Amino acid sequence: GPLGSMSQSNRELVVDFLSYKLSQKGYSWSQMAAVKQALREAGDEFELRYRRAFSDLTSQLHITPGTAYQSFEQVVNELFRDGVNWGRIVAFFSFGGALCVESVDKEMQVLVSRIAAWMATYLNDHLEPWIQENGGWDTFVELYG
Amino acid sequence: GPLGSMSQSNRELVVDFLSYKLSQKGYSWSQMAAVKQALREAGDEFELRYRRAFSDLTSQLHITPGTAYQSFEQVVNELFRDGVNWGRIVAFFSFGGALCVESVDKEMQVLVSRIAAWMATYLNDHLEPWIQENGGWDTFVELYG
Ligand SMILES: O=C(NCc1ccccc1)c1csc(N/N=C2\CCCc3ccc(-c4ccc(OCCc5ccccc5)c(C(=O)O)n4)cc32)n1
Ligand SMILES: O=C(NCc1ccccc1)c1csc(N/N=C2\CCCc3ccc(-c4ccc(OCCc5ccccc5)c(C(=O)O)n4)cc32)n1
Repeated sequence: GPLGSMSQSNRELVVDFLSYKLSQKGYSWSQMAAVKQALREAGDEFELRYRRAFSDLTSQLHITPGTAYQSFEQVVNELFRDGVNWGRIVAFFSFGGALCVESVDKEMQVLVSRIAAWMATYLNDHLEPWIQENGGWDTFVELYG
Repeated sequence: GPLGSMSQSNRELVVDFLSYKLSQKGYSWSQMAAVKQALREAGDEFELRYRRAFSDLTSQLHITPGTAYQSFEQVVNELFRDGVNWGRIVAFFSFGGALCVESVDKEMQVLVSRIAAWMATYLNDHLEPWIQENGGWDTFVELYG
């Protein structure tokens, strides 16, 4: 009977579950599975204890369906003005999470896919060079896993 | 500089983090993000309290690099002999998790991708019809989320 793109969804569900079960037994599906878990935990710790010290970077953006990457990029550049470090990379993820929650709060969940694409562009273009210079994602997992 | 398939990895990392942050605020990235979290929790509860009651279905398989889907399918059919229900679908995921841990235990992590593909095939072919008949994944999330 008619399955649709649920077939691809079912493949990703299996991978998610198996990744979780391996991690519980001290194994890892992949480097990126280990990074996902370390980043979830690092973000929670940043938001709990450290984010209150900083100005609210989200006050700088009012994302609308007309907002372009360039506006996001100029604001995120403020986090990295005085250099990239792992803590500012964790703050960048937290920031994007807060933009997404704020967008859903304003009944504009349609913008979340845009914010995700912008974050991926900025990560690939601005941060991946520093990450590769500084021991790659394995170093992040060593520090925050 | 040279990025490679890390660009696609970086897109999936962003989605994973944003999904987590939305879920903490009572929002959801997607139906499948909600299913992933409910299935992780359902699997843990099955394994903690209910799996010990059943015979060890993994004793039925000795997966090698020569093992074919047909061998997996005949053993998983035993879980569903007396019908599909949500509990047996949770047990199917737990089963696959246990096969993966056992494969890594035997220094054959190369087989985990195979087990994942077999699980996706069996889910799409044998279980998705029942799932769609029984209110789809939303019903599962309602019961286990
Ligand atoms: O999510 C955000 N705002 C929304 C919000 C949420 C709740 C309540 C109100 C508003 C958010 C994320 S961000 C931010 N502003 N941060 C700025 C302002 C612009 C300039 C700036 C410049 C440097 C840094 C920064 C950030 C993190 C830093 O380190 C984190 C260390 C750590 C890692 C892992 C776990 C815990 C702690 C550092 C640093 O020490 O260098 N420096 C931060 C901002 N706002
Ligand atoms: O992972 C497994 N084995 C490896 C293992 C792990 C640890 C230790 C030793 C071996 C495993 C997963 S499975 C299984 N065997 N299960 C079988 C044997 C074959 C026949 C069979 C036939 C029906 C069912 C079954 C399974 C689940 C069931 O419901 C679960 C309800 C629930 C849901 C969500 C959270 C908690 C509980 C039911 C049922 O009540 O109908 N029936 C189960 C097996 N083995």
